[PDB]
Amino acid sequence: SCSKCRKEMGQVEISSCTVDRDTVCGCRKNQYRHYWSENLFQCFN
Repeated sequence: SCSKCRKEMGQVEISSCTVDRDTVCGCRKNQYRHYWSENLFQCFN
């Protein structure tokens, strides 16, 4: 499966899933991340 970005974490799609890379998710330029676990992060203003 390709991954989806977590809207409830405020994530946006950066790059789409290709044959050789999963979906890349991130935040907007003025935000920063908090990692709740290795994989799960949230975007804050």
